[PDB]
Amino acid sequence: SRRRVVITGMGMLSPLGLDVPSSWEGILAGRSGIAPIEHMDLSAYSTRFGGSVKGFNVEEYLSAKEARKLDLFIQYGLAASFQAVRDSGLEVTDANRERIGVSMGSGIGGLTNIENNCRSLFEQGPRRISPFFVPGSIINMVSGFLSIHLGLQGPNYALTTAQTTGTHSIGMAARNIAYGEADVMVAGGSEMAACGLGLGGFGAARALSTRNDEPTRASRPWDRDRDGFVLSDGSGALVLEELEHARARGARIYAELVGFGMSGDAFHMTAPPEDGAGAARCMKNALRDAGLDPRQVDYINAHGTSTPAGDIAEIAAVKSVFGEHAHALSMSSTKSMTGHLLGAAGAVEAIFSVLALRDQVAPPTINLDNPDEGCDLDLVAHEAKPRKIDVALSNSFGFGGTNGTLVFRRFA
Amino acid sequence: SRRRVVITGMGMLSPLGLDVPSSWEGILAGRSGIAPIEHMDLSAYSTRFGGSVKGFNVEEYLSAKEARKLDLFIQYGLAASFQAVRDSGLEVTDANRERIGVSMGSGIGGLTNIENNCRSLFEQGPRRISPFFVPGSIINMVSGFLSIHLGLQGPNYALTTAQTTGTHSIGMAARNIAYGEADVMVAGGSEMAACGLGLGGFGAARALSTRNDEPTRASRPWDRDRDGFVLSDGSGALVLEELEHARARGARIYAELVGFGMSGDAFHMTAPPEDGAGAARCMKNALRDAGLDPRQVDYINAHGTSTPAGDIAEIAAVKSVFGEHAHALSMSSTKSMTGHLLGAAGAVEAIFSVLALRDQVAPPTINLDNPDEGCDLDLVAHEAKPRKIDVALSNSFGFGGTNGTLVFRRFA
Ligand SMILES: C[C@H]1CCO[C@@H]1C(=O)Nc1cnns1
Repeated sequence: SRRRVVITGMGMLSPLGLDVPSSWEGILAGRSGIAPIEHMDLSAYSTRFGGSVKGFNVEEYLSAKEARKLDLFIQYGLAASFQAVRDSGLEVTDANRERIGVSMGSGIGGLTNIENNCRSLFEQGPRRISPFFVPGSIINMVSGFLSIHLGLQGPNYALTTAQTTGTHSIGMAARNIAYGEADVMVAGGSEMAACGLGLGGFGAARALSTRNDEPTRASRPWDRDRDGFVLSDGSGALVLEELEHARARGARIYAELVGFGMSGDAFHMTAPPEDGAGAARCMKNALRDAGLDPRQVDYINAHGTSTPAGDIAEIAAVKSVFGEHAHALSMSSTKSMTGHLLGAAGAVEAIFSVLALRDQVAPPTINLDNPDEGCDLDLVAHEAKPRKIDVALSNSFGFGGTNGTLVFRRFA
Repeated sequence: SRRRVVITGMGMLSPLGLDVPSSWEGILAGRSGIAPIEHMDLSAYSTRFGGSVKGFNVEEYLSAKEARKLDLFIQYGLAASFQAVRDSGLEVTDANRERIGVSMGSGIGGLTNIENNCRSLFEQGPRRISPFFVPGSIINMVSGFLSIHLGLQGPNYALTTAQTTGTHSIGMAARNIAYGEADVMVAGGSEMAACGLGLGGFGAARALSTRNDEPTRASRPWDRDRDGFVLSDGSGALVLEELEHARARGARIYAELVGFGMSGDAFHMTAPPEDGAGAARCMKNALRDAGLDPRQVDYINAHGTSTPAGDIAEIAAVKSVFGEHAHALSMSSTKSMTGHLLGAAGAVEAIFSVLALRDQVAPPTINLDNPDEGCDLDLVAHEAKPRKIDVALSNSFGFGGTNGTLVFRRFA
């Protein structure tokens, strides 16, 4: 048998806010976090906008000295992680520290740090590379530094599954608890790839919206005028906890994590198949994992990146999985507002899925002015929709055809 | 309920050979794969040698047209995975493709590729970044590309836990099979961090041996004259298989994976604790997971990186875990010959640990001329030691204080 896993703590940096409640306020108001990128000459780039974290103050979390050693993606990961642990009320002791672990991931990791040390290397040679280059850039250092700061001796690892990282991180952390490898996990992801290499690299593949005249309208999932995703920065962290452990200490429980699904498309390196067969197997895997019938699903936080082939694939996959219930559930893309946080996308979207359960509201898909051919589901166009939500899904479909689905249910 | 997991296939690129048997012959004969690096000018660097993969032909596996788009770490990952799958005898069909997944990891991933595209961005501009920069560089694309070429639709993911990556990838893939998430997994890791940023960054931290005048003698685990690790490239892949699934198809079984441990040190970003307390916790978890008396352990493939603090920490951990039996078992570091493959270290060493079981021989620790203070165990100095091996343990320890132990035993 399996132990039940609940959410007792959440943390976030997003383009909408420096914590969960500010971010969630933005989401329910349909506000965009997308804007031209500042303090960076993007003259030579086809995309000049994205979702930046605005007014982040790392000294709320770290000494200036410890922050100087760590890539922005690590700083953002630690910020969400510290918020989430604080939010949980959890007290680490010698009696429980071996039962508390971390799985914070990233899709792309330390590009900004890699960029600046490349500058040093090419200009002045290798003796100007920072001593903290490696440990300050590698993806497992959010898990590493958090475990050191809080004395966490439980399973300590990091996933990197591109745009699926946060969803897989939360899911596999839930498995650790369910099968008794840990009582508590801090799970999620962080990302900061709005450097030249990120904007340039995605730009070279012509994957990015180039709607530079109206950045806030760039991200328009399922709209006929969409022209690729918007690159965004930030982090999500959840405190995952065994139910009896949560009840014994009187924790506030936001919701229950009931289901986790994984699948591989085995199709293309960057493009999903048109019928979304892989996303369909992954959602079916997640519902079977949760012992739920597709009919019980009320809300889906779509991957919904605003790529032509991705958006249409997800519709095909929802209609395939849900049949005559596909129109009854509400499905929205909060990427319409946040843009695509890549490896942190699944983390902040799991948090939005949990908050949809708490507040009984489907977040909007903003900019959905002209649904495309066969995009005829309840996509929650323009404005938030209060409704009954007992069961919420969060999907992530990333490069390499790697898919994740989380299933959350109301707890009472 | 928890299923048993066996090894039915292995594959490798190492500094000692372009497959497993050629690499293993090198291990048993005490041959070094460490040499001055030829693929770049290192005159400005304080370390000018490492374990290069010699004479690698990507056209044994992939079209030149596809290989051109991929970092060497992905090429090396695919080579090893392809070897392991062929070696397994497994045939992928519509009946089983949903039950076969892949977990191939990396510590750093496509650093060469990111550096070269960084040079294009800085010298010319963003218009010269390869359209293949992202899918050709990010860590999850070994798993991605492998699933696309073989049609693997099972769990598809990648770990990045620095020098522990290979051990964690193999352990967590076993858990997937153990718990019914898959019946087959291709798991391990790949690394190619020998670019300017890699040799420069580890150099900046003064973590590397600078024995440039005698590179084959640089890697000297537990030797009093050791001065840091030797940086090495390559890949290890194993096919992990549910036992009854293996029995049902008449698979050749190399050995059984009976134990997996993880722990965090929660000590330091980069230094291990002198007492090996996190390594001891990790091995004890692994031995309890295997249902073993620690006196059943015959052979340990140590992390044994040839750092002053790392090597002594391991002795202390082994003495704390095994007490008087610490004097009866054999422990060696194959990093004495291969150098440190970082994220691939745990993958190649898991394979050496299985071959130690097949051939009943402890590989040597070469260059152990003057064992250091307290390094008084059977460290198999100089020469391979034929001996009874029923149970073999493989340890990895990484930046972030992240620990992994694998336990293998002979299968009857
Ligand atoms: C000893 C190894 C390497 C050369 O031949 C063997 C092999 O498996 N080759 C493969 C090619 N494609 N898939 S496997």
